[PDB]
Amino acid sequence: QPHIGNYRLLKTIGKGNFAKVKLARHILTGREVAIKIIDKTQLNPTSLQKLFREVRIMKILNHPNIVKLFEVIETEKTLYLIMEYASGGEVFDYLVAHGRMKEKEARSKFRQIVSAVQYCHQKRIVHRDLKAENLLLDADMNIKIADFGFSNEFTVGGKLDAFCGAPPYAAPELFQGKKYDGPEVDVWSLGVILYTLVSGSLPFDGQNLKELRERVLRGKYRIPFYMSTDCENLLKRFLVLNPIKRGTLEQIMKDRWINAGHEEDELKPFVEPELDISDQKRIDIMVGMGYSQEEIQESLSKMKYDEITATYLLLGR
Amino acid sequence: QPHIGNYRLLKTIGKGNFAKVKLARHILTGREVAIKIIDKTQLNPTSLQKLFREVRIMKILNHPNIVKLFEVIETEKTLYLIMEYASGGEVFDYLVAHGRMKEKEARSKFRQIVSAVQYCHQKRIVHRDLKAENLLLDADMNIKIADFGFSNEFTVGGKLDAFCGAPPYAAPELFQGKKYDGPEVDVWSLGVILYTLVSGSLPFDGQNLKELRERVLRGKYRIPFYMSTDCENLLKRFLVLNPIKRGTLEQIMKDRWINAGHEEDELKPFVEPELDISDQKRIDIMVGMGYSQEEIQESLSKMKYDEITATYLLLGR
Repeated sequence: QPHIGNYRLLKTIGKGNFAKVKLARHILTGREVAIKIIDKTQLNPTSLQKLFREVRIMKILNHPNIVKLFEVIETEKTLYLIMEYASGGEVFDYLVAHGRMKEKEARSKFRQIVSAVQYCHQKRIVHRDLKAENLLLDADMNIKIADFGFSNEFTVGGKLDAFCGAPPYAAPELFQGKKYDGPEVDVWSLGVILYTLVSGSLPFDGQNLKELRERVLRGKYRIPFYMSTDCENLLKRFLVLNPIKRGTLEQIMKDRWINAGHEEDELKPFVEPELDISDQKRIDIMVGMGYSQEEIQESLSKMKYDEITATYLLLGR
Repeated sequence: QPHIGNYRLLKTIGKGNFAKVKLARHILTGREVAIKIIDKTQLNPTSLQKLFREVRIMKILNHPNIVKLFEVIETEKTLYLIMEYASGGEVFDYLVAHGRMKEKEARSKFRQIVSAVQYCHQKRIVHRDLKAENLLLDADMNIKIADFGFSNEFTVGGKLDAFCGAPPYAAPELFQGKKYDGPEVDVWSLGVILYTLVSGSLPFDGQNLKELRERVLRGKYRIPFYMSTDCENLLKRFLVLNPIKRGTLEQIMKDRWINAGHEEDELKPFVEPELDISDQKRIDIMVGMGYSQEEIQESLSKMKYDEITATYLLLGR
C-alpha cells in the first residue's frame, strides 16, 4: 500500500461507500495526482457495467477546465483512476469564505464553466445533477469541473451529496412531473451558478423541500443594486421557467456580459486540439526511462491509458 | 457542576444553528431529560414569534409516542425546553445496524407510529417533511416521534443540511407540481416507513435526484420473498400515487395486518385520558421537597409547565 504502479500513495483525502481518493506522486515525472480507488468486489454486475461506461466517458472528456484522466490501473478486485488533482476546493466554499466575486473575476470563471459544459453537451453528455461538488478550483484559480456525467455511486460523498446539495440547482421541470434529461436542465443550473458567483448566495432556497419548490416554480429571485444591468439580462437567458424558451449555451456564448473585455476574443464552442502523439523531445525522454520506441508508439496510437500514455501526458504538464 | 433551575447539565448531544441540545438530570427526582437551548438574541422578531407558536404546539401534544415537553425556563436571552430524552436513537439507524424487524415487532412499532401521527392530524398538525430524524426509539424500544410539525430552523440538523434526508420519504405530488400541504403527504411517508421496518431497506432509491424522482413517480417497489401477503396488502393502501385515492389513517387503522393479534383491541384514534393531577402519593412527596399543596394545585390545574408540573410528571415516570 505505499505504492501502486508508478505512483507513491500519500494522504487519503476522501473516503466514500465504494471509493477512496488518495493524493499521490508519479515516480517518473514527480507530478502530483489524485487517485480514485474503487473496490470492485463490493459491486454487483449492473453497478460494475455503469462503472466501465463512465470510465469510457472520462476518457473522451479533454478540456482545460474539466478534470483530466491520466491512467487506469485495474486488478481483479480494484480499479484505480489516476486523475488531475484540483487543490483549490469547491467554488461555492470559496464564495462562502471570500464573498461575492466582482463581475470581472466572475466573468473569467463563468467563461470557463460555460465552455466546459457546452463541450460536454456537444458530445451528448448531460449531467442533470449539478451541485457544488462538481465545480472545483485548481491552485491557479482556474475552474476544474469534476465528475460530470459520472455516477454519485462512485464518489466520496455518494447519494447524500445529491440529495443534500442538488435541490438548489435543480431545474423547475424536476417538480413539474414530466421528463428531466436534456441539456436544458444543465442550462438552468448554470444560471444558478452565475447567480452565486456574482452575489455570493443562492437565488432559490428554503427550510424544506416544499419551500424550495415554491421558490423554484415561481422563478423569482432578488437582483442586488450592485449587479450590472447586463448581468441581470444574462441571468434571464438561463433562468427561464419554460425549458423550450431557455437559451442554449452556444447562443448564450454571444451575450454582451459574457464577452465584455473580450471584444477581440469572443467565446465560442471549444475545439479539441489534434492530439500530438509524436513529440520527439518527450519520446526521447521515455526511451531514456526504458520504454522502447515501438512500445511508445503502440500505447500512444491505441491510446491505452497505461504507464506510457500517462508518462507522456505528465511530461507535458 | 453547571445547573439551570432544577437540572444538572450533562453532555451536549446535539449542536444546531439556533439550538443546542444537552442531556441533563433533574436533581429532585434523578430523572434524565434532554434540554433544548435556544438563544433568543440571534433570532429576529418574526422567527421569535415562530418559536413561541411552536412551543404552544408542544404543549397540546400529549401522546405516549410523541416526545413530551416537561418544563419551560425562560430568561432575558435564552429559552430552555426540557423534553423527554429517547436514548435508543433513530429507527432507520437501528434497522441499518440490526437488519429488518420480524413482522410481529414491526407491527408493534407501526401501531405506535400510526396512532401518533393520526393524533397530530386530528389536531390539524401536518409535518410534510418526514425524515429519519423524526422517528426515535426510547430505552424500551418504544417509538418517540420528535420534531413533528416544527420548523427545521430550530432543530439540531445544521443549517445547510435541510434537504438531505427528505427525498426518500417525499410523496409523488412533490414532483408532480401538486399541492403539498395535506395529511395525505404524511400518509405516503408512513408507507415508506412501514417498508423500512419490514425489509430493512428503502422502497424508492436512486443515486441522484433524477433517479429517485423517477422511482417515486413510477410507484413500483420490490416485494421481498419473506414479506407476508397481509403486509404487502397494507403497503398498497399507503403507497398510492393518486393522493385522493390514497388511504386515510382512520380507514387504515382497521386493516387486517395492523390488527393481527389484537382481536380484542382494534387500533383506533387516540383519545387523551384526563390527567390525574390528584395523586396524593406524589403530592405528598412534593410537599416533603418543599412545595405546598395549594401552589401545587395551582400549577397543575393551570398546567403552567413550570418546576412543579415537571416534578409532578417526572415522579410518575
